[PDB]
Amino acid sequence: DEIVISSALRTPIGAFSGTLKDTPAAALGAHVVKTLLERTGLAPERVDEVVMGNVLQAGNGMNVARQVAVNGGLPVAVPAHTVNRVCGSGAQAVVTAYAQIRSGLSNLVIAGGVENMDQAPYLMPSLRHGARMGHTQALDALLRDGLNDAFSDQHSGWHTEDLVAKYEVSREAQDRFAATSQQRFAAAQAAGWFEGEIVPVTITGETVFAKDEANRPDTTEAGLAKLRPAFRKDGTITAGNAPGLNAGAAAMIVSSHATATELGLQPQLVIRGIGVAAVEPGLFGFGPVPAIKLALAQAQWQVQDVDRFEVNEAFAAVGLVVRDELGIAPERFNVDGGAIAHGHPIGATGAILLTKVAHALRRTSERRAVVSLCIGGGQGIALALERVKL
Amino acid sequence: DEIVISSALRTPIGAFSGTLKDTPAAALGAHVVKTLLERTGLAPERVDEVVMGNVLQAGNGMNVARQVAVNGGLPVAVPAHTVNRVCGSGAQAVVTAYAQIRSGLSNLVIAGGVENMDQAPYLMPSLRHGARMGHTQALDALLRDGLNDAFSDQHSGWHTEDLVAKYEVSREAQDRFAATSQQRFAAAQAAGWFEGEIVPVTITTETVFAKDEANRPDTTEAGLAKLRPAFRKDGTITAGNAPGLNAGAAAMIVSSHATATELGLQPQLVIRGIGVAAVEPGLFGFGPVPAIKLALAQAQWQVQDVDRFEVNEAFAAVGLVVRDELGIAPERFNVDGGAIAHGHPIGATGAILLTKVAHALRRTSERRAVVSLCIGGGQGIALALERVKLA
Amino acid sequence: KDEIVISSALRTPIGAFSGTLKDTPAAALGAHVVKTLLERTGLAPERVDEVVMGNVLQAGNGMNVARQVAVNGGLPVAVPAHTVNRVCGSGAQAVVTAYAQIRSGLSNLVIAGGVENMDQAPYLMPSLRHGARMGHTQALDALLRDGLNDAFSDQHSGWHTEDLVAKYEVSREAQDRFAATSQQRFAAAQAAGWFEGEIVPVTITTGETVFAKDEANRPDTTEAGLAKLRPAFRKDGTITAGNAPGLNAGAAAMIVSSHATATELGLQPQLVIRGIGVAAVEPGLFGFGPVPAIKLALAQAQWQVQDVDRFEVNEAFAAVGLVVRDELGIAPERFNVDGGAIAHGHPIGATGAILLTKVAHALRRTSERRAVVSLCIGGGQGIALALERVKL
Amino acid sequence: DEIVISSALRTPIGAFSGTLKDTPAAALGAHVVKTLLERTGLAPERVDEVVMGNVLQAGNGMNVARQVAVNGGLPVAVPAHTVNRVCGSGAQAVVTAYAQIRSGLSNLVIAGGVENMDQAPYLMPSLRHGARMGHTQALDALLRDGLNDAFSDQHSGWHTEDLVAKYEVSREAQDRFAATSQQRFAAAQAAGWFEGEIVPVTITGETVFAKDEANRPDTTEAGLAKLRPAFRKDGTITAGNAPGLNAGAAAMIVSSHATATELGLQPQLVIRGIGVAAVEPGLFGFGPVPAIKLALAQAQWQVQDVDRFEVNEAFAAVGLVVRDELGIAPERFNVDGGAIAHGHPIGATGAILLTKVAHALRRTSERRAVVSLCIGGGQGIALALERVK
Ligand SMILES: C=CC#CC#C/C=C/C[C@@H](O)[C@@H](O)CCCCC(=O)O
Ligand SMILES: C=CC#CC#C/C=C/C[C@@H](O)[C@@H](O)CCCCC(=O)O
Ligand SMILES: C=CC#CC#C/C=C/C[C@@H](O)[C@@H](O)CCCCC(=O)O
Ligand SMILES: C=CC#CC#C/C=C/C[C@@H](O)[C@@H](O)CCCCC(=O)O
Repeated sequence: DEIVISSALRTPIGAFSGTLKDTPAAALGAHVVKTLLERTGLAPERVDEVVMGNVLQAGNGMNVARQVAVNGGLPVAVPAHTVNRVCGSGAQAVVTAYAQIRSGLSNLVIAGGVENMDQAPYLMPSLRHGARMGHTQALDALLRDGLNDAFSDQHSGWHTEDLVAKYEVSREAQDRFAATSQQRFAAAQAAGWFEGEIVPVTITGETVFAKDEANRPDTTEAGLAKLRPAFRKDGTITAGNAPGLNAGAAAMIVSSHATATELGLQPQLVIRGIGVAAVEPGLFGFGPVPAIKLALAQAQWQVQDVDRFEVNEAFAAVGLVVRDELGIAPERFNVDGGAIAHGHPIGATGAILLTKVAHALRRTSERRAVVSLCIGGGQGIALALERVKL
Repeated sequence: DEIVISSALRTPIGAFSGTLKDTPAAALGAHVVKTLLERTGLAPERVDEVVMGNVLQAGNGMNVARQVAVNGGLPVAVPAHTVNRVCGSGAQAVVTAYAQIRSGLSNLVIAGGVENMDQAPYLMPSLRHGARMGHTQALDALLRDGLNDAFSDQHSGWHTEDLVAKYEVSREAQDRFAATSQQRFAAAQAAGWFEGEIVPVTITTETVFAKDEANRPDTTEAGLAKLRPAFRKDGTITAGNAPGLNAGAAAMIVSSHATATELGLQPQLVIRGIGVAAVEPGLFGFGPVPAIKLALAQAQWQVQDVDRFEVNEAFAAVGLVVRDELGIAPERFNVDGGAIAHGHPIGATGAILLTKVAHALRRTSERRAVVSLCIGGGQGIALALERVKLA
Repeated sequence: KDEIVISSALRTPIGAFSGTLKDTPAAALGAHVVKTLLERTGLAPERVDEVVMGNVLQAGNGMNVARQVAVNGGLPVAVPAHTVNRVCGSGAQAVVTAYAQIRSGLSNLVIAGGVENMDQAPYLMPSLRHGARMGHTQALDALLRDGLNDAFSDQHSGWHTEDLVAKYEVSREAQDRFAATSQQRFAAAQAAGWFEGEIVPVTITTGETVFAKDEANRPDTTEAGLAKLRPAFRKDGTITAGNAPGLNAGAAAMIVSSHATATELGLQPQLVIRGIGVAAVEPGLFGFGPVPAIKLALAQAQWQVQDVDRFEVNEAFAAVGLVVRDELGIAPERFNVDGGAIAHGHPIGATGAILLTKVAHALRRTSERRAVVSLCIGGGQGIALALERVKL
Repeated sequence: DEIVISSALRTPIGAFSGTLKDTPAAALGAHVVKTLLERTGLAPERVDEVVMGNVLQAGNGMNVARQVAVNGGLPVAVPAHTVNRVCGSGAQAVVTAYAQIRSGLSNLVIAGGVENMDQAPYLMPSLRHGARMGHTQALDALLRDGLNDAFSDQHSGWHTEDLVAKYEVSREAQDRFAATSQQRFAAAQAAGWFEGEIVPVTITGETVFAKDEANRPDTTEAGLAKLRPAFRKDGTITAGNAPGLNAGAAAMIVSSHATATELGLQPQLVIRGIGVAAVEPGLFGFGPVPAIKLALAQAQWQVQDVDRFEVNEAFAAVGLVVRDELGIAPERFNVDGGAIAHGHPIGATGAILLTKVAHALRRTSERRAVVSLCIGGGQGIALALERVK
């Protein structure tokens, strides 16, 4: 009755206005699901549900998860639903799957997340019943539904300056963390460490998109020191110590260990612990701390027991606060780099981080990992994960 | 370890361009949650999660469920997430809660759904990177993300004409079903049968909105026969045998029976069975049939054992196909009327139907009910529900 | 006999903002006036050399509003047409344009007027062609961007008029008195039937409604009620929704020709154009524009202010009426005698043609001999015509 | 009492999404007016009026002509108004000036036209009072207010296929006319023949925009034969035998000959005749024919007396129909190329064609020219023009 992750796969991550700008989030997910089914040879009839994270659902059409399922080639008999816990959404899909299997509602779920920030439409709140007289606003949905706090209407980056102030996170420390994320990601990418987990996407000439494109390998802390604050005049957060506005998808099979063995799957990770926590919306970057403590308590693990922490780099400041609050060794925190380098396709990111850890533990023979994401609105999600031997 | 529903409550349902047109879906949910907490006296710290259904999330701001939780007065320590299984979303929130409790992730969840179709914005897909030259479309989000099939871009009502054709559902039968829904709802409303489940909403313009406003009590099958088809030239589906574009919210506590007793709650329903099924998108109206069979199989019930079926009236045609395919007695199908009368606020409707059944079984002493909804894209959700006696 | 005359001046009633004409394009209002003008005059359509129409909010009205007015008005496709824009002066400019075409030998007979429908002005999306890229973007109300906001400052005409108020020491109390008097004079004139002769009713299909009476006026207006209103354009201002006109819709048109041409074709001339003035001033003091324009028109006519029976000066704001009246020393009883735009409305591009129409009919009724029509113009201009009644 | 054109000047013409895409039409006009005043040394107080053509007025702000005048450095005492006779607008501004001078309203007018088709906004007709339910359209103003017929809502190019059908204008003839326009324009441009009339524009790095950019010198009849019809499935009109969606401005001084001499101006052209005509909207391409006949009748000229015709290339098909109906020698029709090559910035084009002819007659010592434009909605405008020594 161990719940395991099998066949975790992801697209490469697109840059803002980059290679995936014309490819809907649901099409990215459908491509990963189609590929997962063809590579595993899993009988499509054994899929009980598709669960997908997606934050910017505006204009994506009815129920993104059902589009991912049907356009991914699954039989129309497979149900599907879409979950939204903001940046946690792609990890939430896997927690949702775990709950459905443990509760007896499902035996096997395809879970993941999708996002395409270019494909987020503009919103016209006054178009239905009229603006009447005077200028009116068209809202960028990626700000209104994705990155701005629902209570303040301030950017997540504006709020994170209060986390920076509270934990005395220097500009210099943020830029060092960001430069290190770029350097670690570039070295891992050059070593071929992401080839196994990436499903190339054909863009119609045809272009094969096979490599993460959002990263800047030549980044130095000295170069980052030159950038202007992006969110407050006297701020520390810049375009260089924050991730971009990215596109991508990831998906994986969630089942009991027995079900995976029965159907000839090769489990990658066992879910040993799950944590979901919430904090003040204004201090959302702290969310992973209580979430990780809950996941570690379920797994009966100490911080010192964990080979690697994979914590989303929503901002360098959030990575530093979570790492230092929990006393995690810098060499065991975002070992192969994070979202500052590869990008943060909101609803997909949690599924991407699970995918990275599945493949990294197999490569390194590391035994124990934690995946965690901070969540706009003041939440955190964490999974404690153990490598399954072949 | 029985999973029970306590303190199910709902707003009245707003008409399109009606009383709730300026009240965001998240504010409707927050109002229900705030009221549920004050009436139950439930310690807010005992709420482990808020799960809310919402289909038209466009322009509602970051994570509707978290807005419902925080604006409902729950501590910032209570996590929240939003689910979307289209018309099933408000029932899905309760299934999600059940799964979290049975799997040990949660002990007590506030679950429900919210929708406001007036508040759905228009979408401009070409505004980010430009239309360049030539006219461009601004899409109505309630069609693009709610009512149009994602595969065909045809209205759910257009697709339902193929269900009508396949099951030979006459225009006359659809209009009789619709007139009966209006008549049953009007009589139940006049008897005061919805007063207990409704939390009035104060609209500052202040006026108190306390009564469902979308229904048409004077409806007759003869009157409905005069209406033009809404979705196809040779169609049977009209504005009169389909629900409106409505607004509302509903929420309830989901917990083990033991947890409910421990915290001084009065359980209304025990969840005896859950069914989630999927079919051809083009025949989505059939979805409740396999879903109901799954829920009844988990409950070890036969159709004839059930006191009332509460099946969403997405169209009169869908109600008739589901009722007649399962051989349900017409007097036990949507007993107090359905969405044709009271409205279909998409993401809230499943939570509203659970709320109606919770209060109807208490009033009637009926023991066994099924709530089911068809789902755009070809799905169905069903819960088999048993009345819990007063302690 | 080579004197230039106005014949058969006619107008629609003026619609309120979000009122009876909200679904009727400006070009359709003009077409309706032209159709009626042709049937009442019996003018052979082939004798029309050109149609000139004022229109300020051209956005979304389709190619060349004047040509739509002409063709939809039932004129042969052989009749040329063009649209002029001198903002609030546009409807009077069309008549000056006609005068210049006739005096220069380009035309013998012109149908001139103006059209506007402020409800029908669309919103503009400047960022939709090439994209907003990231972050919120503005949809502009065209009636502000192209009609009422100054092109240099982007401030409302009403914001700028507060500087005219300061310079000419125009009290809030004086503005509210002027506004109350405009409402009272217009309501009395309307009730007496004094606008029935000049108005062409419009049938609106909804059932059908016959729109036959100006609807934008507020006869119950009091100085006490006006004193309670908040300043509309500056927090410590004097200009309010009550001492300014609305956002209105309407059309007017008339025949311009030599007196000899009018007689030849069996038309009944109403007015002789005795003088024309077009002037410009500081954009921020545009309300003063009529003063130099009126002086130019009076100089051409060889008239003194005291020779003029009535001044018809557009009430863009009560403040503008007061400045023009008091600067020229005009008797209050001879200034906007039958009320003005504060009461009946200001359908921008039509207003100048409406004021010429009002004066044509008022001089006939009263046997007054001499009038001046003048309008202030956003961007700092003024237009004026000195007009003499033609005897029958 | 001869009415003359002096100091005709223009910007280079921008391509669609090209160098002028961020520069408002009124700013292009202001730049030409500022340069005209510096070069002539004309006392700004001697300008009685500014008249500007502009067709896509949507979003340009209150009264484009007044913005051109004030931003061009004219005193606030100079009145200004904007005219719209669609593609004829830039020539109409000069006719308007002529009428104001002959009627005694004005002694000296700055007249011209401005257009920037990139800068034309999208329109939302349903945003004021609401779309209520169901998808709604955002209209491209350049189609709604500029290029689509107001009666049919069909593109001018769609209507011109009926002119093509009526006059049996072959695809091959249209592509030959278009290739010849490109070849003639490229050769004239390379010879420096447009340098005198062009006022360069600096766009902020900086771009110094000094040369027309919309033309395609490598155009061949063989290449044009490969293009798909743009307006009808079995049509003849393509992106290659029609002009683009362009930006530019032109302006000139209009006055009596005596006034020009008095103020030390150098007259370029005398207006000898003016024609304004109208036809069935769908066959608007024919409009120049009756308009040219009116202008020639006022000038007491025959077609054979005219050294060059400058007729707007709204479509190759329109140029061919006008040329062949009037029996004009192909070597005397759009001699230095036309809008297919250099572009058609709607409201400016008529003023641009007057500017081209002013400078071409000075260079060639040709005596007599006609400028004419077809006009959407079924109109035509023509001026008969004589070189001043
Ligand atoms: C749900 C928790 C969260 C979050 C987040 C985040 C951070 C996004 C970074 C962005 O705001 C900007 O830095 C992107 C700058 C865009 C630069 C560009 O134009 O591509
Ligand atoms: C997710 C499954 C589903 C569904 C559904 C549905 C039915 C919606 C009915 C409405 O589309 C129609 O009644 C149109 C409403 C007309 C009201 C109006 O025009 O104001
Ligand atoms: C060309 C020169 C000029 C001018 C002018 C003007 C009009 C000012 C009044 C308007 O701006 C506003 O008061 C209209 C108020 C609208 C309120 C409403 O109808 O809801
Ligand atoms: C007022 C009379 C007229 C006219 C006209 C015209 C012709 C317009 C040509 C354009 O429609 C064509 O260039 C098609 C536009 C191609 C757009 C592009 O460059 O992508």
